[PDB]
Amino acid sequence: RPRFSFSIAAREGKARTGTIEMKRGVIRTPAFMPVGTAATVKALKPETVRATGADIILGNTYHLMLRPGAERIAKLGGLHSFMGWDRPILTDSGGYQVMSLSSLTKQSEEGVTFKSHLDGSRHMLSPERSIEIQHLLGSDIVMAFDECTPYPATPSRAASSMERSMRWAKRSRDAFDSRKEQAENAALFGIQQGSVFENLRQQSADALAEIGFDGYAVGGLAVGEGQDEMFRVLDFSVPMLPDDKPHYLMGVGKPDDIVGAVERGIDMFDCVLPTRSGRNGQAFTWDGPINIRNARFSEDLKPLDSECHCAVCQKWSRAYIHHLIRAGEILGAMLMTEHNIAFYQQLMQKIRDSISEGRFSQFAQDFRARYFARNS
RNA sequence: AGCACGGCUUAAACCGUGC
Ligand SMILES: Nc1nc2cc[nH]c2c(=O)[nH]1
Ligand SMILES: [Zn+2]
Repeated sequence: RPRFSFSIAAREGKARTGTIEMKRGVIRTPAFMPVGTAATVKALKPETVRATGADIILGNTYHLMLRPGAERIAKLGGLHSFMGWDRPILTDSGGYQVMSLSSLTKQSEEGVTFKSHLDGSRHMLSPERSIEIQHLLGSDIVMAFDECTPYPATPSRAASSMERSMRWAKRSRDAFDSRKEQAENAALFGIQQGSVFENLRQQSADALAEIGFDGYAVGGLAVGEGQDEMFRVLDFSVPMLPDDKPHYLMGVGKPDDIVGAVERGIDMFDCVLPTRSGRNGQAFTWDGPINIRNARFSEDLKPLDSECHCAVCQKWSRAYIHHLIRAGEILGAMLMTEHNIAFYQQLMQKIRDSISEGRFSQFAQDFRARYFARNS
């Protein structure tokens, strides 16, 4: 079985569908990877996650590092064994926390010093350390250590941040390659930065391509610049990346975001939207989002979504789920999440099939229509 | 507490607005 083999089977405009073959499994693309930060996809058993259609879930480096600890998971047999998910797992470097936890952070050329957001203890997360942790966890797709540049950002900050990241990228590549045990079984992705300035984006892309990575991700987006700006940056950023390699857009969920991103060449997505919203009561459907807490659902026997093939939608009504979330019942979170994730998978199935039939561009158009119409 | 809603792009079974 191959280590990492990306193959495009169909194309349409910038969009394309295919698969990534890895030792632990195959990953159909475009793909959506559910987020399982602390060694768990919130409120779901691994089998449930797999049931929705996911081929790969994602774990977080910074968080697992703190709890239950990298070395400890390594000792317990690795992340896969630990949480009960044997298919490929992608671990994020922690470069996202560098931003979301800025307040508790202290940056330096060596790496970023984090103050445990739960222990107060100090921790040095350098490119090398980030890669060692990912090795200890035994992830299949390793992410380079980077700094998800905050937004807005002056061309100056965005440039220094990006350049330090590219240097961090090289260090990551070296850390990865130092362990043959790792380099022979995992895959390494680099992350492109540069905020919303294309000259910077190009520059970052070139550094990345020079070092050489199994896959290239685009970071720094969906961080407050809005969909218009995002799609605009993607317009020129994705083409700067190696066409024969997979393109990964980090932290991007929200039905229409994904569809547009795919129209621009993205192959992979990861986002907390479906799981967090599921927990808060927000369900995603072919007719836009719907807040199940709303009064109009107290006696609505219909399922969350009319088309949805998901297990929740085959059995329970909006009325039951309404009651649940309102009551504070955990089953409520469970049901909501399973649905949002199966829907995200069904949406990905659709996006893949349309590209195969050469009628994706259309599918996108019909999608927004119905979605933004909100007749659920 | 509760009600009517909103937000969410893992320090979030959360946070906010109005009664
Ligand atoms: N490492 C990393 N993770 C994420 C997640 C979302 N955006 C980013 C990013 O720019 N870098
Ligand atoms: Zn469903």
